[PDB]
Amino acid sequence: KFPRVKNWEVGSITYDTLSAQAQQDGPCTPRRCLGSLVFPAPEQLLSQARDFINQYYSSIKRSGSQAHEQRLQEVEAEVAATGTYQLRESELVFGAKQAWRNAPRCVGRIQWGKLQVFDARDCRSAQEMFTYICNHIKYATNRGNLRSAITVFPQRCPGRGDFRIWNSQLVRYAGYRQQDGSVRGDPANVEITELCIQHGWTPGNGRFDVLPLLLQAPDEPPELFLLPPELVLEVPLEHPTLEWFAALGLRWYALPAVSNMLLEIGGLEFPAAPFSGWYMSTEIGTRNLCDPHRYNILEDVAVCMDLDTRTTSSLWKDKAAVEINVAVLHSYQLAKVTIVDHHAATASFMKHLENEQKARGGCPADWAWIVPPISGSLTPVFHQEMVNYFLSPAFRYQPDPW
Amino acid sequence: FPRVKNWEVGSITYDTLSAQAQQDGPCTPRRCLGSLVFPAPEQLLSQARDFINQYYSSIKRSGSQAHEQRLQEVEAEVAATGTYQLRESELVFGAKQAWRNAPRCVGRIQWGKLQVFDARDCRSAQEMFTYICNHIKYATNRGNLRSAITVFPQRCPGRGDFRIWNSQLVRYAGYRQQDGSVRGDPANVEITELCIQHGWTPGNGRFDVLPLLLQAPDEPPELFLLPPELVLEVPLEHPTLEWFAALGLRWYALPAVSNMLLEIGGLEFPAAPFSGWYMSTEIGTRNLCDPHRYNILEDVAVCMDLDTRTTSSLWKDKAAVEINVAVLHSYQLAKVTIVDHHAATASFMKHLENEQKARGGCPADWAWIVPPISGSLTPVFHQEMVNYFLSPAFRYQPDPW
Ligand code: HEM
Ligand code: HEM
Ligand SMILES: Cc1cc(N)nc(COC[C@H]2C[C@H](OCc3cc(C)cc(N)n3)CN2)c1
Ligand SMILES: Cc1cc(N)nc(COC[C@H]2C[C@H](OCc3cc(C)cc(N)n3)CN2)c1
Ligand SMILES: C[C@H](O)[C@H](O)[C@H]1CNc2nc(N)[nH]c(=O)c2N1
Ligand SMILES: C[C@H](O)[C@H](O)[C@H]1CNc2nc(N)[nH]c(=O)c2N1
Ligand SMILES: [Gd]
Ligand SMILES: [Gd]
Ligand SMILES: [Zn+2]
Repeated sequence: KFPRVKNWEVGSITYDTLSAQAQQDGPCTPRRCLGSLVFPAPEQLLSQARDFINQYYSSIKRSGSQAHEQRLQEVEAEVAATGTYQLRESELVFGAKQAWRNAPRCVGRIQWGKLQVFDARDCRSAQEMFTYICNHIKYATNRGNLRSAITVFPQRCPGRGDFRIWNSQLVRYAGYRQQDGSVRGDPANVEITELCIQHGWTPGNGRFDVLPLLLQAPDEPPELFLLPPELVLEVPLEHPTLEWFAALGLRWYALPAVSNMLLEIGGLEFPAAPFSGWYMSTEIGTRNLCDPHRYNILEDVAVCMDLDTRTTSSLWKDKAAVEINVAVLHSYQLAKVTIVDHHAATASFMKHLENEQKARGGCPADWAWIVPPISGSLTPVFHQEMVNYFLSPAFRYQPDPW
Repeated sequence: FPRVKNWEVGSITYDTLSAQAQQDGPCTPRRCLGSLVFPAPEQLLSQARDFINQYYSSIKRSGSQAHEQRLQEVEAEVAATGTYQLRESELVFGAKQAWRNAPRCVGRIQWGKLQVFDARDCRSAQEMFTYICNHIKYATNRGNLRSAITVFPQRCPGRGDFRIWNSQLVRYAGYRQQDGSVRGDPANVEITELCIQHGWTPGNGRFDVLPLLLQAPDEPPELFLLPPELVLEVPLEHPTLEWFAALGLRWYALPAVSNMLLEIGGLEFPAAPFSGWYMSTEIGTRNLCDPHRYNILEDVAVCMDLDTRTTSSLWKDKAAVEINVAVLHSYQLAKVTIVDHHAATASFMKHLENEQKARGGCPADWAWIVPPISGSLTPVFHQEMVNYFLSPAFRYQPDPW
């Protein structure tokens, strides 16, 4: 009845029984698989709330207690009287951690139980959002000894617009579109760059200009806030044996902080809830720096390495990409900023899968996202079959607010 | 119709071909199982008609006299015999379509170029061996590899199937050691032991070519030795690392899959071995570096003087790249056809474009199409794909033992 899941390296087999509890539908059908696609009332709120409250009381081993029953009744009553309900602080903490644990595209989930949760549900203005965000960044960065964290802004509520952070991450480099169609800086950020400019930002003209934040309080247009440079820790990139590499003037920032996803807990929705961890080196060295549609540095690095770029069979692309990844790891370690390589990260994810099989009888995982973008089959996750499904609490994509 | 996006270029297509998917896959709206390796006259006539209609459409003769005549011919045969026979032209079309339809094959730009050998008259395992040797000779062509398939008689009621027991025509022996380890290729321990059970005298090397176990209908399989002159191999050397050659690594020229079933118009061919040429990552990354295959990555890293005591030195990645370099260099030096993963994936992108115009889409399995090293350095990583089953097709089937 349950999907049989094999590891091909070791030959071990498990059944994913957790998948039977999937709470929402994905995009696949028996006729065709769409797994590779990036982006494919009171009664329902009450059912989701009860399920969540049940999750919480199981988690602390107090299922069936007087406390468990009291909370179920209180939530049902609150929904009946007000159309919604409020989480207790302990439930919010549990819910944020479960959403991380449930995230099928995250390879760093061995860390799921260690998350600092900042409660910003009393926030009242964009100015105050900025205060909460600056404190999050300071805490999470911790002078380079990075700590995972999430700040939760007020939930969606009838009669009131949402809190939103327009930027996709708290730290993003500007992308300035040029006349020929080319881009100076990060091509991923052309749209948000133009929005900042539309909203009164005086642009720079470098390749690594840190963008301001556009923060939206309910029923207000977004407001522009500049991050203090002392707050945004960055790492200049150099290579331990290719001395010219430093002359490329590349850098990246310490803190990956996703700020445009929706956090869903017990039927409640938090459209502003930025979360941060630390980088896996391939995100920077392979994707951000080597994607043709990002900084696209591969050929210039290969030429400086004096590789033969005239034919593909010399594997110049592969050689240059490996050395760029070496530079990222070396540079972050030199700067004493937490980073994890893809071998260490995937090994820890295998341990997570093992832990979760025992704890819950399975683990939702998106193979295409878990396997790293270089050296895929050299990592244990390549050889591991995975089952992808949606559990709640969850982090979800949402439409851009403009 | 699914909207399909390329993230490198931002281009969008719609796969209208997927709406024609015959067979169901393993996914449901509740959970995706896309990463898993292995998830009556009336029915036969329905598949036969669909196939005949497909063929006549392909040659621009739908509704012609010839089309209606063929449909009547097939109906009469099934009514009389319970089955039917393909014309040779239909067999060729069907085999090419099965390749074209294979979602896991990155080499499909070549689909229209396939030599089809008709061995449907085959009677004995001895004759099966002769056909197989002729296939190997033609396909190998002194290193200038040519894609080919040999089709043995179709499955029929009250008669056993022809089967090739070996998973490929060329396989290296895997010998179980007393401590439980393997000498040679661990992928082939089972078939090696079966060969031994059937009277093969084993060697004790790391690259011993296995004999063939060939099964004629209702007979036990018979052992056949491939003449060594028929099996082209390439010793591996590296262009700049002079010690690499001393490792004594080698691989064979011809990837020839022999355990899959070919399905065409409801007819089933349980023995229909097919061959092309290698993409270098198959040998250099998977066959030589998989921990459950030859597992030589750390040996190479030792020889390269790499720091194997921290993962962050990326010693694994560096050793793997040089092994792939050695494969490409060695095959090119030996004048044996090979394609690197960059060239192959670029040609596949061209194939997707051709198929969008021709058929309105292309079934493709992303996890298999993206190469096992340097995935995102290839264009296919950034291409969304839709996976579904079309017929004619190559299918997995149970081992005959
Ligand atoms: C602690 C170290 C962490 C590491 C090493 C890590 C690693 C990763 C990586 C490599 C990705 C793929 C990102 C991409 O390719 O764009 C990812 C995605 C993701 N991570 Fe983690 N992560 C960490 C912490 C966290 C935390 C603290 C959370 C939430 C509380 C989280 C939730 C997610 C989610 C929801 C995604 C999917 C994002 C998307 O779909 O665009 N991660 N993570
Ligand atoms: C001509 C050059 C060819 C190249 C470069 C090529 C490339 C590949 C590669 C890299 C794979 C993945 C195999 C693996 O990872 O084990 C594959 C699979 C496959 N190929 Fe092709 N191929 C070629 C020719 C052919 C031909 C002639 C046929 C059939 C007529 C074919 C049918 C298939 C099928 C059915 C699979 C899936 C096998 C499976 O599921 O195990 N290929 N091909
Ligand atoms: C928490 C965390 C830790 C860590 N090591 N890495 C991350 C990176 O997450 C970045 C997430 C955000 C984008 O998703 C949204 C998005 C938007 C667009 C326009 C394209 C796209 N592919 N994806 C891509 N990956 C997040
Ligand atoms: C025709 C052809 C051309 C080319 N370049 N490469 C090939 C390689 O096909 C080899 C086939 C044998 C395995 O069959 C699937 C399989 C079988 C088994 C027992 C395990 C596994 N993980 N995967 C994987 N691909 C075939
Ligand atoms: C089309 C394909 O799904 C897309 O390129 C995915 C592939 N896997 C990925 N995996 C991760 N971790 N991050 C990504 O952005 C992507 N992109
Ligand atoms: C579990 C996973 O599906 C399995 O390891 C797949 C991944 N992708 C692959 N891709 C190819 N081309 N060949 C393979 O054998 C595999 N193995
Ligand atoms: Gd140097
Ligand atoms: Gd030495
Ligand atoms: Zn699927």
